[PDB]
Amino acid sequence: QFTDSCLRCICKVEGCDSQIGKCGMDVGSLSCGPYQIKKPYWIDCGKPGGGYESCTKNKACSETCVRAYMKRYGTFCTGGRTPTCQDYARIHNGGPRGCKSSATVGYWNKVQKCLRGTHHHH
Amino acid sequence: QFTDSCLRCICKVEGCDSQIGKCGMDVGSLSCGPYQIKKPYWIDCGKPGGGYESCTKNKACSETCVRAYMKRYGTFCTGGRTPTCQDYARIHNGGPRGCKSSATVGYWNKVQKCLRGTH
Ligand code: NA
Ligand code: NA
Ligand code: NA
Repeated sequence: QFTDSCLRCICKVEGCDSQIGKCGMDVGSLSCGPYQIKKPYWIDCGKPGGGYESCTKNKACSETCVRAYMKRYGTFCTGGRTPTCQDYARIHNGGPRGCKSSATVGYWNKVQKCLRGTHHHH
Repeated sequence: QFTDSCLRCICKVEGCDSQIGKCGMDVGSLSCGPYQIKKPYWIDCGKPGGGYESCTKNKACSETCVRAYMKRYGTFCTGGRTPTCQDYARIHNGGPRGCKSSATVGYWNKVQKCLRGTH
């Protein structure tokens, strides 16, 4: 399963509560809210809520989206393998192929640091 | 992407190599070859090869057809969402709207068992 702990650590890496209500530009695209979701991701997760920005600025709608995204793409990305949080986090960062991409490994390392509590600061 | 694993499991569910060179009726109309392709599907994939049966009886020409059909119809069927193998398999069985049909759910269940090794 895609667990709440996995989801929370993805949130922390992306910025989480400090980004509620907020958008910025990333690589030419608007990216909004605690999970830093771009419009293609919101389309891919099934367009929850009332619209792109209104959903993705909001924590609850963003979480609905992320969970739907992981259900839709997890086993797709892995090629039928049971996915783990490593897969889900790498999918979040890199898209539906992200679990296989070298581009998402550093992102996973940040999520894993959160999950495993390493070099933790107050 | 439409992957080779997805293509292979579609092939297996349809009968695959046992159907090379063969046609038969399939829910009311002719289907041919390892992927059980009907003539409207062969038109919709761009009429590859020399003709309907001559292409679709053959594994390689059938695969050209299937690959073109998935590219043509995948994101159309999903309404702009990145397609998965579930979408592609369901499009194969049910046409350009197959990814959102009922009627294609049992077909996916069979393909999924192939992909997960359960089956
Ligand atoms: Na934060
Ligand atoms: Na991102
Ligand atoms: Na069929």
